[PDB]
Amino acid sequence: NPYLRLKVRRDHIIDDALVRLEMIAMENPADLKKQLYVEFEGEQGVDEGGVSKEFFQLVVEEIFNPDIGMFTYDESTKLFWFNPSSFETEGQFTLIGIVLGLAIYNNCILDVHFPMVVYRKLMGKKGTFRDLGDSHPVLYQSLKDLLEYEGNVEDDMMITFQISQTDLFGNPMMYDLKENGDKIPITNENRKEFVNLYSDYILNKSVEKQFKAFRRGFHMVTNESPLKYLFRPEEIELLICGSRNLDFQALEETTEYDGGYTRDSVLIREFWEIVHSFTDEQKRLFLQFTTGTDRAPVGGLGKLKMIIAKNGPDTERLPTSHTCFNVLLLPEYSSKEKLKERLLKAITYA
Amino acid sequence: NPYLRLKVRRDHIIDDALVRLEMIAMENPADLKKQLYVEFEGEQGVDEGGVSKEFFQLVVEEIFNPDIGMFTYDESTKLFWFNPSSFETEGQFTLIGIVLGLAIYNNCILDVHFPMVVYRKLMGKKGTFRDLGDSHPVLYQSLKDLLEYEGNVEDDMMITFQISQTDLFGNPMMYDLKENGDKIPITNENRKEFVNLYSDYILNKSVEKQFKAFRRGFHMVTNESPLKYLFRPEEIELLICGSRNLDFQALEETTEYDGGYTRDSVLIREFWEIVHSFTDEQKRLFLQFTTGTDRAPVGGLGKLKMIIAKNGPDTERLPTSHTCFNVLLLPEYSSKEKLKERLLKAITYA
Amino acid sequence: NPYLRLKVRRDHIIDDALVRLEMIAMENPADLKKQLYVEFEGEQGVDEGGVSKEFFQLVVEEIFNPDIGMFTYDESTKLFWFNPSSFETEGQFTLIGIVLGLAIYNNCILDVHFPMVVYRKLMGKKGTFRDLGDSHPVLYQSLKDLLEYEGNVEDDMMITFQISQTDLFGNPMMYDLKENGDKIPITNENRKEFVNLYSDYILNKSVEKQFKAFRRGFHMVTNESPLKYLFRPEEIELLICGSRNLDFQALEETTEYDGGYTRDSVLIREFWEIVHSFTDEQKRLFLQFTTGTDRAPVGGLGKLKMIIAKNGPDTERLPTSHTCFNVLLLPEYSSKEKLKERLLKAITYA
Repeated sequence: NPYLRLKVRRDHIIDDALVRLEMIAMENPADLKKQLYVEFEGEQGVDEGGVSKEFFQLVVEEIFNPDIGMFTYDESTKLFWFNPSSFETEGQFTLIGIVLGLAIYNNCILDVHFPMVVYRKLMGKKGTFRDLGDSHPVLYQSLKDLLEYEGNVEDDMMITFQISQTDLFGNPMMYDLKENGDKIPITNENRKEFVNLYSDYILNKSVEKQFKAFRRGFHMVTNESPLKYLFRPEEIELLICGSRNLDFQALEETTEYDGGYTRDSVLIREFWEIVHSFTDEQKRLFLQFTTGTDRAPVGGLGKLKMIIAKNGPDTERLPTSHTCFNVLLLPEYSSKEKLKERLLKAITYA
Repeated sequence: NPYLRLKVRRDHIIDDALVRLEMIAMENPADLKKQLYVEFEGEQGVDEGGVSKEFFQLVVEEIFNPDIGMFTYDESTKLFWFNPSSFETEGQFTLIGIVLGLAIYNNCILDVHFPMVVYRKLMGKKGTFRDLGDSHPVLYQSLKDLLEYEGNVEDDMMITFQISQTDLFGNPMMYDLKENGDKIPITNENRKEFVNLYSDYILNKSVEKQFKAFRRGFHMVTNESPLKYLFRPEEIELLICGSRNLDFQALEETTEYDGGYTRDSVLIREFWEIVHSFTDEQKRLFLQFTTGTDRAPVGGLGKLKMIIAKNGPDTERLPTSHTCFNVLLLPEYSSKEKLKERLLKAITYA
Repeated sequence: NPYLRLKVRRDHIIDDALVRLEMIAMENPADLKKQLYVEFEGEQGVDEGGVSKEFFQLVVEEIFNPDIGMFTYDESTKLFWFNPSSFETEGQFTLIGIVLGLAIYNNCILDVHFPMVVYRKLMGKKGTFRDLGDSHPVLYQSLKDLLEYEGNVEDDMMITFQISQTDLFGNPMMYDLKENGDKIPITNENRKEFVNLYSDYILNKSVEKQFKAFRRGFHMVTNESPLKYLFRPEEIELLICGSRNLDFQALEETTEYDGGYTRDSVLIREFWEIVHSFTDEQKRLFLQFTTGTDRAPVGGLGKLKMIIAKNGPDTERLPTSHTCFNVLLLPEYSSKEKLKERLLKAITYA
């Protein structure tokens, strides 16, 4: 009944994960929406959610890593987008999809960055011209200009229903967006149609396969859930990435201590005095630093169950952390001022 | 055919749009589920939501203008209720119905102010006594007083089940809440029945016509994904009016500049410093001055994609704005102190 | 019949509510799906939500009172758990179950503190080992330590599938987690099963009867309407217990007065200057003093519609309040220093 249970070995997380999830989904599709328990082969210690969280961080890291070539980063927008060229990776997309779902069912928030269109497509919708704004700003401006051109296309701008599709070392791939997209020039009359097709390409046709497998994954989990009724894509984004809540009161509550600290410690009582006087940008930095993100789960920061463990006597070492357990490793410094200097330099340098 | 597309001309908005949306119902009524694209006739410009937003603003403005007689404004609650008298308007209601629908699939929040009962009736519920508290303060007090009277009603009040519905000229038309209200005095025992019948008429019967229309319209652009998963009337009010989130950081992000401003600029930085140090009260006056409201869209303020453009050298002119584009025309003043002075006076003067 | 309507006399709330609800349940049970209208006998006075609120406070208070012995309190977590030995109380559990349900539709929050496991069980999900962590902190640690032990369970912890269950005055109750738990020693191979079964019994089998009644009561008010499909139980908790918003601006708007105090009054304006400064730790206390909790309903503090009534001329008493209506009886002090000094002592003394 309850209990999902995934046993995967680091080194093969993705393969192992996938394989198990495909069987479970085959046996009881519902088991995919239950309380997740991850276990790394050969490593003991009950998963209180921290393991499952590391499981998520790890999968997310491999997938968006350029190495595997599944997504492309936009230095500009700071968002990934499927790489149309990803080949023989149906399984990984199926997995990153499953994981996004599992992440929604366990109050776990991933640090993923897709353009609104990825969620919009996950809502069964087609990417359109307006959607081009976030995914491909550059391209969108051109189509915008072309659209808003006052002169006479054709004789001015000589373009057809053919478009380029390069690969790493150039080599465009003159794709026809329409039957004979060679001799059908773009006119102040085609442009409208040209743009909507150029847009349907890029956002949809261009990336099916990769995206088809991606949704299949998200759907093995989100099938039959309040997701079918969500309105805007931001709602799915909130479910996956978290809100921008900022309690800290509540975060202070539910904050446990290990290594001999306890709620009453000059170092702890000082920590909070400091943290609360923090500016929000600083509070969000601390969060990134101690957790995988700067956002909050469903219920707020208090649901993060942070742990401030001692990490040596006074020193100069910067406080470190384990973002999968939300554990702040804090060396018991001699002064509030030192704690403050050392904490700020630690989270701003991250 | 991406987009819904509404080609309408100012100086004939409500009609035209009603005529298109209607016809869009006479054919593949699916389109209503798509992404709205408004186009004012004559005017050339790609709708990136700014034209659409204006469509909404202008519409909402007329529909609630006393002139068109569809709604009445409660000077005190600053809310609007349906007008039992507006007949021959059973299409203009079906219109805001659509507009409210559309506004939910667009993260464009409206400037609609309905007493909770409207949303309650939309979720499919009957209006009751308690609802009068906001929709009819004064009426509610009278009925609350009737029920709470400690003396002997009948031996103290000359009222029966025949209540009046009065003109705009002082002419009353008797209306019987029950079989033969003329006789049949209200007693300490009927008063409840009386209050319940007087409330049912006024919140349900008296405006069945205009509401049903409003319901249909809302129903035309959202069907199937009802307010299922929305348990409180308040949840629907947010979808249409935004939350009271006030992120600002994030609003600072996503903010673009124009006319030579850029993220770096003494003025632009003095602005943020100022805006950030703004009391929440002020912060709300500014969203209202720059956007059509003090509320926030799904996803926080950052989704406003606000724009701040330079508007000539240090003047005395107070800044200005095009709410439908979230653009803040800011004169390149000669000082951070002058910016704050002119800005505040401008946001408080609107 | 607009409302549910529970006419009950104090001194007999649990009993009267139960009888009336048992009648409403028999006759058109529909009433169970209408907004609650409470009437304390012999106390004429429209229930504007105030009465309902008091009714909840009294019911929750009585039901979670150590006297009736239905729930047990954990002083570490400050949470309540079902008492497995709460024998002839099947009707009370239903009542408190019916309350939580109404809470879901009332923008009035119940200050009920349950381990997240309760709300998962309400969604028809069985509790799990991880779930204990909150309901049974110490038992959990044991089982965890049991599972993490690197030694040799048997010749180290000598234990079996027979656990010990006590009653008010010691005297365990050797419950067999398995067939003849007597002679099946827990080993490094059993413990997983031992721990599952132990976690199962406790959260599920152990409270079966009492929780079944509880769930039923909840179910009576929340039929079909998903709540069963929500992604996270915390979503059910929020609806019932409120979030942690702290608008105050907004709480200042919507705030009404009585007994002379008009929106404008040096004493009134002096009030907002004090509160608006304050610390959001004091602001949490103040909120706890005037209303039940420091949490806000759907929408924010503004929804609380707090009332500031003048409680006689300048005295030396501490301002007082009726939490059921979020009413702060404020004596018209001789300055804000009095005001500010009196209030601060009140909220930190009540």
